[PDB]
Amino acid sequence: NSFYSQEELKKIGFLSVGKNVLISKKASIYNPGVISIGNNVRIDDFCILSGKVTIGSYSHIAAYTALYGGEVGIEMYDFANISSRTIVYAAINDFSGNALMGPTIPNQYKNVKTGKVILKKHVIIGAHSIIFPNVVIGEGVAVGAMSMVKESLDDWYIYVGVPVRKIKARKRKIVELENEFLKSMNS
Amino acid sequence: NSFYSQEELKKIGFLSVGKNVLISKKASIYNPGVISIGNNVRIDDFCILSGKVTIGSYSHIAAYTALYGGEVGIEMYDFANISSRTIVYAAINDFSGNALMGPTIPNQYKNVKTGKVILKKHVIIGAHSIIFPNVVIGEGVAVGAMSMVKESLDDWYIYVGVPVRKIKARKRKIVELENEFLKSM
Amino acid sequence: NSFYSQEELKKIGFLSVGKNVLISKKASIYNPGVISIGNNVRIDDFCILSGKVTIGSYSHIAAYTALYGGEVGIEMYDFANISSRTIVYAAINDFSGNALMGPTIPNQYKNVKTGKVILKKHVIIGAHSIIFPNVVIGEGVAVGAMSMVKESLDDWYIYVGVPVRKIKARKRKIVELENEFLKSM
Ligand SMILES: CC(C)(COP(=O)(O)OP(=O)(O)OC[C@H]1O[C@@H](n2cnc3c(N)ncnc32)[C@H](O)[C@@H]1OP(=O)(O)O)[C@@H](O)C(=O)NCCC(=O)NCCS
Ligand SMILES: CC(C)(COP(=O)(O)OP(=O)(O)OC[C@H]1O[C@@H](n2cnc3c(N)ncnc32)[C@H](O)[C@@H]1OP(=O)(O)O)[C@@H](O)C(=O)NCCC(=O)NCCS
Ligand SMILES: CC(C)(COP(=O)(O)OP(=O)(O)OC[C@H]1O[C@@H](n2cnc3c(N)ncnc32)[C@H](O)[C@@H]1OP(=O)(O)O)[C@@H](O)C(=O)NCCC(=O)NCCS
Ligand SMILES: Cc1cn([C@H]2C[C@H](O)[C@@H](COP(=O)(O)OP(=O)(O)O)O2)c(=O)[nH]c1=O
Ligand SMILES: Cc1cn([C@H]2C[C@H](O)[C@@H](COP(=O)(O)OP(=O)(O)O)O2)c(=O)[nH]c1=O
Ligand SMILES: Cc1cn([C@H]2C[C@H](O)[C@@H](COP(=O)(O)OP(=O)(O)O)O2)c(=O)[nH]c1=O
Ligand SMILES: [Cl-]
Repeated sequence: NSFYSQEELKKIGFLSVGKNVLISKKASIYNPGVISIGNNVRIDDFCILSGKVTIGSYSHIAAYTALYGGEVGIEMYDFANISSRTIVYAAINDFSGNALMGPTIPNQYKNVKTGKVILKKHVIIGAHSIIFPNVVIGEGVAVGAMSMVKESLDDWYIYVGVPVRKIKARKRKIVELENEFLKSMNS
Repeated sequence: NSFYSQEELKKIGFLSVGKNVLISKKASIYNPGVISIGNNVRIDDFCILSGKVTIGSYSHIAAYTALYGGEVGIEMYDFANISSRTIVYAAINDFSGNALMGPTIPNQYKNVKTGKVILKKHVIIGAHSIIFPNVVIGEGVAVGAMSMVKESLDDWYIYVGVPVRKIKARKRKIVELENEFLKSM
Repeated sequence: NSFYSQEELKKIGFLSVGKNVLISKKASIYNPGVISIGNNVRIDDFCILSGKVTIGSYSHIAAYTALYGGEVGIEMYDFANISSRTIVYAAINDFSGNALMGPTIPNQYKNVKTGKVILKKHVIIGAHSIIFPNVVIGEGVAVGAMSMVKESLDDWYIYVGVPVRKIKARKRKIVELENEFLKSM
C-alpha cells in the first residue's frame, strides 16, 4: 500500500482529519487548510483534492478522482463514495463563446459558473463520471459509470448517461443496513 | 523514459516476470506477489495493478490503465493490448440500494459481485473503456474507445457503445501476421 | 502547488518555452527537445506530453491530459485550452484486424494511422475527450465533455457525442474579448 502514516498526516495540515483516514502518498492535496475529513476514509492514488472540500465518514474516493472545490466547495455526507476517474467541479468556465477561458486569463473577461456541489448520504458515483457545479446529488442516488451530471438529482434514484436520465428507483435497504452497522458499533 | 532497469524489476518480486518488460516507475503495483508477466510487455505511467493479474506476452497496457484483479484475477493472453485510461474490474459493489458500499465497510453488509476477467489473444481494448467482472473477451475482439462491457464477448467482432453492441466482424489477417512474425525469430 | 520554478524549466531542455509557464512536477515530459511552449501556459498533475508538441500562449492543459505528439506532432494555437483527462493522439494503430498492434511489435506488421493534429485559436476541449490523428479542430470550436473526434471540425461550432456531432454555433464574442484583453496589455 501507499498511504500516509498518522505521523505523516497530522503534518499535512488539514482543517480537520478524523481517524482511520487512509490517503495515498501519490494523491495531490492542494490547500488542505480548507479541507475537512471525517473517519474511515480512503483516498487512492492520483486523486487531486483542491480548494474547499468536506468529506464525512465511510467514504472511498477511488483512484484518479479530482475534486475541485475552488471556493464554494464540495461536500460529501456520510456513506457517499466516488468511483475511479471521476471529476467533480465546483466551478467551470462558460463554453458558449461569451467568455475567454481558464487560469491563464483575468477574471473580468470570463464568465465562471460556480456553485456548491453536494453529495448526500449513500450517494454512489460510478466510474469515469462528471459532476458539474451547483448540483445537489440527492440522498441515495446512484449514478452510473460514464455519467455526466449538470443538474440536481432527486433522492433515491438511479441515473445513467450523458447527460444522465432517471432510469429507476434506488432501493432503501441500504438505510436498514446503515442502522445495523452503527449498532454493531454500539454495545 | 521512465522504466525500471531489469535489475530493479527483480526487486519487485512478481510471481514471475519475463524478458524485455518495461514498466514505468510511475505505475503503482500492489501485491506483486500474485502478478505474473510474460515477455515483451510495456506498462506506462500512472497505471495501477492490484491483486491478481496475469499478463502473457506482446502486450502493452497504456498510461492510466487500472487493473483491479482482486482475488479472482484478470488474465490477458498473448498479443492482447489495452489503451489508455481503461479500468478492468474483477470485483464491483452492488449499486441497487440493496447493499452498503466499498472498502470502508464489513463484508456482511455488502453484496460484492466477483468473477474472473479474461482477454484472449489479440484482444484490443480502446481508450477510456471499462470492463466489469466475469467477462470473457473472445479472441480477436476489438472494443471501441469509451465503451463499457458487462457481458462476455463473441470472438473476432468489433464492439462499441455504453454498454457495447456488436457492430461488425473483425478481419483475421492478423492470424497470418502472427504466424509470419513468429516465424522470423 | 506542484510547479517547476522558472529555474528548473530551463534545465528541462524544451525546444522553446516562454514566460509565466507553470508545469506540474507531477507531469511526465518525454523528448522535451521537440516540445515548445509560448507564454502563460499551465500544465497540471499527471499530464503526459510525449514526442512532438507545440503549444502557443494562454493555454491550460488540465490534469491527466495525454498528448502523444509522435513524430508528426500536435500543435495548439493561442487561447486553446484542454480540459482534464483528455487524450490527443497524433498516431494510432489500426483496429480492423489487418495489423498487429502497439510498441511491443515491429513496424512492418502494423498499420499505423498518423497525421498532425491542430487545435486552432480559442478551441476548448471538454473533459474526458479523445482526439484522433490527422484532424484540425476549427478556430473557435468547443467540444463537449466525453466526446470523441475522428475528423476535422468546422470553425465556430459546439460539437458533442461519440463521435461528435454539431449541435450549435459557438458565439464569436470571444474575439472581441481577445482584442480587448490584448489592447489592455
Ligand atoms: C448503472 C448500473 C448500476 C445499472 O445497471 P443495471 O441496474 O444492471 O441496469 P441495466 O444494465 O439493465 O440497464 C438499464 C438501462 O440503462 C442503460 N445503462 C446501464 N448502465 C449504463 C451506463 N453506465 N451508461 C448509460 N446507460 C446505461 C442500459 O442500456 C439499459 O438501457 P435500456 O433499458 O434503455 O435498454 C450499471 O450499468 C453501472 O453503470 N455500474 C457502474 C459500476 C461502477 O462504476 N463501479 C465501480 C466499482 S465499485
Ligand atoms: C471502434 C472503431 C475502430 C470503430 O470505427 P470504424 O471501424 O472506423 O467504423 P465507423 O467509424 O464507421 O463506425 C460505425 C458505427 O459505430 C459508431 N462508433 C464508432 N466508434 C464508436 C465508439 N467508440 N463508441 C460508440 N460508437 C462508435 C459510429 O457512430 C457508427 O455508428 P452508426 O452505425 O450508428 O453510424 C473506432 O471508432 C474506435 O473506437 N477506435 C478506438 C481507438 C483507440 O482507442 N485507440 C488507442 C490508440 S492505439
Ligand atoms: C457541451 C456543453 C457546453 C453543452 O451545454 P449546453 O450548451 O448547455 O447544451 P444543452 O445541455 O442544452 O444540450 C444540447 C444537446 O446536447 C446534448 N449534450 C450536451 N452536452 C453533451 C455531451 N457532453 N455529450 C453528449 N451530448 C451532450 C444534450 O443532451 C442536448 O441534446 P438534445 O438537443 O438532443 O436534447 C456542455 O454540455 C459540456 O459538455 N460541457 C463540458 C464542460 C467541461 O468539460 N469542463 C471542464 C472544466 S472548465
Ligand atoms: C487501488 C489502491 C490500492 N492500494 C493498496 C491498499 C490495499 O490494501 C491494496 C488492495 O487494493 P484495492 O484494489 O483497493 O483492494 P480492496 O478493494 O481489497 O481494498 O492495495 C493503494 O495503496 N492505493 C491504491 O490506490
Ligand atoms: C507514454 C510513455 C512514454 N515513455 C517513454 C518511453 C517511450 O519509448 C517514449 C515514447 O513513448 P510514446 O510517446 O507512447 O511513443 P510510442 O507510441 O512510439 O511508444 O517515451 C515513458 O517512459 N512512459 C510513458 O508513460
Ligand atoms: C489541479 C492542480 C492544482 N495545482 C495547484 C496550483 C493552483 O494554484 C491550485 C489550485 O488550482 P485550481 O483548483 O485549478 O483553481 P484556480 O484556477 O482557482 O487556481 O493548486 C497544481 O499545482 N497542480 C495541479 O494539477
Ligand atoms: Cl485518468
